[PDB]
Amino acid sequence: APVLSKDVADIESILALNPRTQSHAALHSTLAKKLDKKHWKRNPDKNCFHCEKLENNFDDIKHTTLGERGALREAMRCLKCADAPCQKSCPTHLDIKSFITSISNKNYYGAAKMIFSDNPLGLTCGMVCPTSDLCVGGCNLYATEEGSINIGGLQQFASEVFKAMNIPQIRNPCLPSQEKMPEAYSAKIALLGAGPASISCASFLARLGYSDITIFEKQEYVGGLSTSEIPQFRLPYDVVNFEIELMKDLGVKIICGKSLSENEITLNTLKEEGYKAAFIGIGLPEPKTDDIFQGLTQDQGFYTSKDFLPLVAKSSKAGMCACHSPLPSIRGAVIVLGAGDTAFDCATSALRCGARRVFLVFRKGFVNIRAVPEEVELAKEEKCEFLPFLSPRKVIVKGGRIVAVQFVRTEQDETGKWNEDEDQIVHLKADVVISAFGSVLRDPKVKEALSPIKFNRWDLPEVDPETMQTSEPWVFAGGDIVGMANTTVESVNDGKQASWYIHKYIQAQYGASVSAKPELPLFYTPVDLVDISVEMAGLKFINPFGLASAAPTTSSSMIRRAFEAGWGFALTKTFSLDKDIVTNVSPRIVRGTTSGPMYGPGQSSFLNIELISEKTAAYWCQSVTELKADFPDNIVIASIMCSYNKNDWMELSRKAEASGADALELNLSCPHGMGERGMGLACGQDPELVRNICRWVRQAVQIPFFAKLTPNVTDIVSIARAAKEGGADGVTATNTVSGLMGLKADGTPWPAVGAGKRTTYGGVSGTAIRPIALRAVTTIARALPGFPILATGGIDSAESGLQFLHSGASVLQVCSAVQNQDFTVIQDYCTGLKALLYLKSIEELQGWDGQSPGTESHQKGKPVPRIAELMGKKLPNFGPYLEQRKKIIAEEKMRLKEQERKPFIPKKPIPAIKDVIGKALQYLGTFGELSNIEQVVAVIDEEMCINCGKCYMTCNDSGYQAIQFDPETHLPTVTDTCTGCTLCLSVCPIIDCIRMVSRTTPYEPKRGLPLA
Amino acid sequence: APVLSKDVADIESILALNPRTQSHAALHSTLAKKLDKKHWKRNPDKNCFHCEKLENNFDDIKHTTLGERGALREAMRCLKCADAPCQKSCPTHLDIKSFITSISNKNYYGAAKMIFSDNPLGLTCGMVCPTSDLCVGGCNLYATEEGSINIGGLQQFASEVFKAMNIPQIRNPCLPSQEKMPEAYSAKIALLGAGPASISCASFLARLGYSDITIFEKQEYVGGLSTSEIPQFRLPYDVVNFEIELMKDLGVKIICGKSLSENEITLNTLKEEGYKAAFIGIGLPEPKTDDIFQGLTQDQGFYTSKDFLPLVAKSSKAGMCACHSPLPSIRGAVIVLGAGDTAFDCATSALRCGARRVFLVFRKGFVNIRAVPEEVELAKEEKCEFLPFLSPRKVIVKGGRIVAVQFVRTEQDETGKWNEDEDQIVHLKADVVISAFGSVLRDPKVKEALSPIKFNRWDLPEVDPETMQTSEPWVFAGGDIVGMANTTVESVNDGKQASWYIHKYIQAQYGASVSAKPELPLFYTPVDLVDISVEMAGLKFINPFGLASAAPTTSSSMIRRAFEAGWGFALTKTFSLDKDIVTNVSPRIVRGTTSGPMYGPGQSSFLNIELISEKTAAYWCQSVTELKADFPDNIVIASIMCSYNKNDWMELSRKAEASGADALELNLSCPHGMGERGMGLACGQDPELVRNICRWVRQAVQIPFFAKLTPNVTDIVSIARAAKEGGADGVTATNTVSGLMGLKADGTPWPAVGAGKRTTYGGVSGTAIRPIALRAVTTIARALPGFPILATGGIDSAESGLQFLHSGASVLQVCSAVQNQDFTVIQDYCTGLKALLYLKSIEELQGWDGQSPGTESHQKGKPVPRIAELMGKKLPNFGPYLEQRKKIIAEEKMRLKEQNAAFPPLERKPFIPKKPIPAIKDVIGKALQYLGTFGELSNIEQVVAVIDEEMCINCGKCYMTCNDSGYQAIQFDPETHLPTVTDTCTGCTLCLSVCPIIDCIRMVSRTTPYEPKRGLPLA
Ligand code: SF4
Repeated sequence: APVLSKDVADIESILALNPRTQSHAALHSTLAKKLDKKHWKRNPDKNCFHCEKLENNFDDIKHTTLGERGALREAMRCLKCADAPCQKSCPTHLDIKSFITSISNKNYYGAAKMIFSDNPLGLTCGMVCPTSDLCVGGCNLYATEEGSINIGGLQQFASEVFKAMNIPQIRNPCLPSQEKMPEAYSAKIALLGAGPASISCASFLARLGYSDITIFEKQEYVGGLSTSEIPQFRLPYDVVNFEIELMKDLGVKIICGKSLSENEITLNTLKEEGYKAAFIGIGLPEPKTDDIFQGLTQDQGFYTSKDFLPLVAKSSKAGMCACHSPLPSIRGAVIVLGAGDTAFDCATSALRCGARRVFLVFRKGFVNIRAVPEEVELAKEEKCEFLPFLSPRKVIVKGGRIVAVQFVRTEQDETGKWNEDEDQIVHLKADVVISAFGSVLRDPKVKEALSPIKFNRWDLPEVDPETMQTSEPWVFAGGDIVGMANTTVESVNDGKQASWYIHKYIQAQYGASVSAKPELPLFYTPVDLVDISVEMAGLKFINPFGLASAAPTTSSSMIRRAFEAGWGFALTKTFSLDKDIVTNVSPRIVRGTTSGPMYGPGQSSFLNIELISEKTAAYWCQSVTELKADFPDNIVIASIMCSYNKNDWMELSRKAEASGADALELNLSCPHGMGERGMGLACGQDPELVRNICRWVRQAVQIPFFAKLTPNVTDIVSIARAAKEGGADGVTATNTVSGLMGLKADGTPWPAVGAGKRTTYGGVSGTAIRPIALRAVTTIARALPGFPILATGGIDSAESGLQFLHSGASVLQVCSAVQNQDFTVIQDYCTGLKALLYLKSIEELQGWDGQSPGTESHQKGKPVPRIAELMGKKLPNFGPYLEQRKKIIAEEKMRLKEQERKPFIPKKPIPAIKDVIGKALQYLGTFGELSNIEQVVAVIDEEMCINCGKCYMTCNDSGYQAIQFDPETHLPTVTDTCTGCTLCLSVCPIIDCIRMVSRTTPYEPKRGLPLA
Repeated sequence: APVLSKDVADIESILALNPRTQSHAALHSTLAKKLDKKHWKRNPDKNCFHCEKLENNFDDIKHTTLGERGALREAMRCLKCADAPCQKSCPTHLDIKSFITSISNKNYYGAAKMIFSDNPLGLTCGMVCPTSDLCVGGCNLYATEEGSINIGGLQQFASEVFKAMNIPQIRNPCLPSQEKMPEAYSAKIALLGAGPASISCASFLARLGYSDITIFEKQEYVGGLSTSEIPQFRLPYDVVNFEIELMKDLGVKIICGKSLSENEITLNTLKEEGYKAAFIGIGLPEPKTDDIFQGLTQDQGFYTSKDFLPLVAKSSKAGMCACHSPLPSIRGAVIVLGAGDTAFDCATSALRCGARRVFLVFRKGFVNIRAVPEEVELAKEEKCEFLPFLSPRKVIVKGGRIVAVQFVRTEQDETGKWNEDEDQIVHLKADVVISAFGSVLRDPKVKEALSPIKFNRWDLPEVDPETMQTSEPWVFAGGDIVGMANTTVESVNDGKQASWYIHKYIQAQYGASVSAKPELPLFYTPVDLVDISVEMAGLKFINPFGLASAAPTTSSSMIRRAFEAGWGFALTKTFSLDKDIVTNVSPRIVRGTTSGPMYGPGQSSFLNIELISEKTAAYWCQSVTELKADFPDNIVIASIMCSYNKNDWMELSRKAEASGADALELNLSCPHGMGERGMGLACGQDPELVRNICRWVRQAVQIPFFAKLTPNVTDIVSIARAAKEGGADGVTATNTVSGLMGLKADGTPWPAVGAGKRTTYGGVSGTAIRPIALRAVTTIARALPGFPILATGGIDSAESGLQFLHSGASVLQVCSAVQNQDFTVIQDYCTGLKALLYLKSIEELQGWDGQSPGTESHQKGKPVPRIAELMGKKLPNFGPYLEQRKKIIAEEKMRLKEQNAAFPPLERKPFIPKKPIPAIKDVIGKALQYLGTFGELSNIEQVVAVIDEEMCINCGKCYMTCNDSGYQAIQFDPETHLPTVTDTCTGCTLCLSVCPIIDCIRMVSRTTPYEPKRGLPLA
């Protein structure tokens, strides 16, 4: 027989690139290396002076954009800090900790809800906020080598997913009905300008219940600068439209073609028409001009940022204007005057118009550029040239068009004063000139319409910085027009701030007062109306999430705070009779080593050698009475433990019952410590003992009680059944897994107690034991149908919680997830579960896995271009191949240059918790019930691949050597020797890059040698 | 009574900053926000035009420097790619995949060994390589939002730890003894210039066995440009000294004060003195000059990069020159001409000398700067000004001092040609001028000493690009002198490339030939001599690592490659008699969800519903015969399974024994599939059945055999004991844990088989089950002392392997770690175990935890300054506090400058084992002494948490865990965000467990009387 233990020529060939440790140092001349380097190049070449062509290319260029894979990693990395400095550094005070936590838990709805609650333009800001100067600038992770969290990108991702869900906004469900609202709320309100500031202000007013809000916009388009000037390649117009419609869901009206101006709309005309309040958010409508450009027109090649950017926007933003205008024909050398952030958008936009070269010329130095670094970077990588210390003086015109610009050198002296030497003239060539000197409010017709409000020295309407109120009580202003805000988020905040005092003003005009403490409503949608209550063993839970008997329930004061946060129920730490009082050792709770040396947020497990509660039964019983008195709707379950003694169990259970506990939990599963005292596992591993203890309790009390089972047994069903036979109303599955978390290199354990550095087997908790808990819950559910199960073991999100519900559990206990964070996670779990149930009724989102959209082919989270000349060309994203892709993409843009949002409606009833419990059991069975004829094979999407070769290595040393890994393109190809083991898909770093599909060829197992 | 379920005022107060979900939108005016922002500011202010004072500040400014915490995260993130593009993009071809894998496995020694094997200046390069234009430029992770891997920083970290280990280099232990080396190896070899190129060349020649190698260096210092010009704030001189000493460990000699010149050393004098070969690595010793600077001196304020940088270096690098060197007094405006990478080091160095302002003036545009971006950024963040399109023409001097420089405008025409308008003159003020136009070789006395080698039109010695050989057969050249290399790493490669052909040349001169395939030796140290063999049940294992019976052993051809890679032993996939032939389903192996939505490298677990081998017993038995025939020293264990039938077990075991297997493994633990056919989990949970099966096998065969136990039982010791009573020679602990990995939101499972999307309980493997496996191994070891244990369950490194050895196991089976990577991990496991055993004999490194140094107070991996005026000042690293810290640090630098206290020497000495290196047999079971009952633990030796404020990153996680999961014992300052553990601490240890900074929080003995809180008094 051939040499069986040896690879034939063909396999040896397929394994050519499989890693093998070298026995000697490598030998490759410096010349050979220089010639080989360019083939694998991924990033920009520092020696390349050009860059691809960007004409008519408006694809997203943001470095912060994230796909799901990337967002999940970055969200998990976030420390989710207390009193977070990032939130303090956010103009709209977004609870960054909460929304990022929701993202890491895959609860995109909850994340978006939190974002929009404080920022009505959440998506826009996620995309355009100059974070390095705001939230990200204060991020604690800046103190790590990996750096600060990409907050903007994460905000953008959650908001994008929400937008894709097509869920509308609704008024707070707690507000009185429309007709029951006081008369004051029907007061006519007017807002001028449809920009971030007015959109924000009108949104909050609408949240408060005002039913007659109207925004008067001068232009035919809405959104202000977010629409008219911010480039499409930074902020898609589609985003603006999304946020505008969300506002309209609250009844806000918008009327375009209406301007604030003398003989148009004025404060007087509004007052005479009955309007009770007005908000001014018209921004700075005019370009800051300069003498030297007088008479210059566009025909000659001159523009101000106010002239240029809107032209590019109208041409590149579909939906902005009814008319499809041409892209400004910019050819030759372009000069952008100024170093502000607007100048850089002019420079980058110029390139899209066909500019051959773009020069940014400013009167100060490089160090004086005050534009956000991230913005400056975009212009720099697109090869814009920078010319410092030059002040414009003349725009030389010859032939009816600009041919150059004359400058004069500038310089700083000692005192730090700037001088411009008039003798040193500079001649710069240029076919087009764009001034980006800023914007202002000059139009006398407009200023006049604001009479008689007071203006300050800046020639801008004066307002109280806290109330946003002008000299005229009923008139407020905010945004660019006030001159303080420098960003979209600050403008949104101005409108937000104003909304509260406009509310206060209006209510007072009707003789009504408002709360002393500001109460702007949060953001709501129909998802928030979803009922997640559940009944079990005769008990009613407002939600299925509760605190397990553990460290988070060390004290009853903590349970009170958990209930105040919103937890449906809670277990007391396990307590006992005075004679069984315990004393803990220290250290006793350590982090898991189950997922490597990863510290901080999201520990994959914990190990503890803690005993039951150190507090007395008297303390616990009095505490339960207090808790039930103050929180009658929150379920309190008393966890108790006794040795194998009938009188003790009856005494303690009755004492607990008399205190008012809704139910009891019998701790028959402590994996350490209590066992030596004749309790815990010893009693919980023997069906007979479990049965008798339950009988003793059943006979002692009338309230329901549940037996908490240990997973450390051969057959957990036998003890679950014993509990049922004994009279238990259900079982809690499960307690911690017995284990040893590890040793230091010197052999000592952790935890290590005392000078002797001793330890004992502890209990493992967390996500690392979830597979064990899920198996336990499902086996019990299948064996004892209908028998109440309280799940516990690795529940850290609505998503994982739903898994246990589907597995047969009715309620969900949590410990480790709280130890990893805090009690506020309940907000995430509830909004998350509501969203998951809501989405099950949306027919158009059935291709989604929970809150996750179906993964689309992408690279760096950005969708891959669907150009015919690119598909199936084996062009990886590196080296000469990358160069070809760019050439094809640019070509496509030139070719293209040559050529309604509706909410989804539930088409079926939203399921209730009772409708989903146990629905997964139908898929579970024996191995024999699985089909061995319906085989699958792996198929790789070459467009999503990042060429790492992990699929290849896993199949080579852990599989069937079925993958070909190209030595030039580093692209893998699954051949037909694939057996569908699925390991390659399991190790792939790109989510859904590899998928398992039905095998079309006949499957035949490899026997190595024929059978007889 | 008081309301027990309520927090008293004091606690409510301590909980002030504890997170609580808001019921309404927040309200904070834009003005209020603007005023609050600066208090929490971490990064540079885009509105601030001046960077803190840097006079005499030579602290590390590299953004790529990593501490252990950061290195482990970045190493774990690396994809560890096949045929890695980063390696292809590295001039020395470092096996980046391997060394980063070693780092993620905490095997810093193995990482360093791999690095130095291909690059003798591994640490230097890690710190200075312009990676964006090299290795990192080709990193696949560039295609992800998080970006490319910080390869240089990881290389630097591993190399730094190795440096701290103070382990010397030794010649390959396989080379013949010195006296038995052929005469050819005693040939006198000479190298000119002690720079990267010569150091590399001499190192490899020494590795090959040459015993008479001498480097002649012109200056009194060694290291070349790494020493004389690269700033101390980018490359500490002691890094250079470290690498020089490693080279000297191989006998290489260095003689300073000897120059290659017409007056001293020439090719002719060397030839007449008997030298058989020479390597020229003198670089480009002279500055590129320009007529307009004729006559200008330092006194007036003029310097070339060649004049300036060496002065700053001699003054800031302790150990470079023994004499005292005054820091160049540079005050006023400084002009650096040029935009090359040297210009930027001149600019940043000028600031350290006292420059008030530094301007970089270049004749082309910003887009034309060809210096690596990372270098440009350093100058930019330190506020250096940039002036483009300006070409120097005249230097104005008054009072014997420079006062200005005259330039002329430049620009490109439509043809791409550069022009300089002579009419547009520019007057720029300046007190100091530094030209950084490059370097060259012009000295006729030096060029003459190279006669008669041929020079090319670049006026540089001509060499064959592949052999590095000049027109004179015995003379080779490399590095800057050749004009191709632009980096330290390329210069190192030039010397590396030349060493092989110099070797070939010399051998040929003695009538000997060399292998057709280049065989430059790897890097070796005494650690490599450590014996990691072990004996168990009469079997001899060359190393304790082996492949578990699993996917990695699906085919015997895979086992062959694993043995070729170096694995000590391997198990065949479990096989059975023909009548019990199985057929797998698909999908059947999925990634674990045990550590969240983290994909790619290092999955924390896998779940499988795979059955035993689909290949026949005939295939397996023939395969074992073949494997044992070709690898007699590698242990092969045949895994077999039968239903509860005596004849079957005896038939199969005998068939396996006859094939030549060293031993057998009885699979009595498959947690799924086989149970239905009456095997695996069925028979392995009952002590009686286990005992009988072992008895049947014991009487059927004579070779040793082990029972593979399942962890899915109440008492694993009962099964293990049953196996021992049945005659088993040992047990394998353990097989996979029974579980369900999860469901999709629609309720369907994964894996899901068929259109019905069905599944069944599978087996969990990987690090997620290690706690269960460790417990199993320790409990069996304590109950049955001396009984052989083969460990399996989450072993993915030498470190984790050592934990199982310490727990009682003799050998280590691996599966998931290979599924997560490949067979080469064996190299990491072996070097790692050798290092861990070696370190146990080094007395001066007892404060280390294995290969991990004790954690020093740091921020971003950089040691915190020990200035008195900073300690205990509650100055966090943000906002106005950060401003204060910088002010204090700058003052300290000025204070240290006034001292002119000639820097202390530098004597590097190797640590010597002061006790025998333990063998595997000496560590087995050594951890059992610390294990016991809960009652054996002391409840009087309590501890409390103590936080090092200097390492804290102010996240408040310790605060939040103690609040909602602890005892509300931590105060979190609302202004500094600094936590303080109070006396109410109970030492639960949760805060330390969730802290993101390794060792920021430590548990220390409680000094106050500990008293449990009862809530209510006892009666
Ligand atoms: S050891 Fe425990 S009681 Fe002490 S400050 Fe840390 S979480 Fe709180």
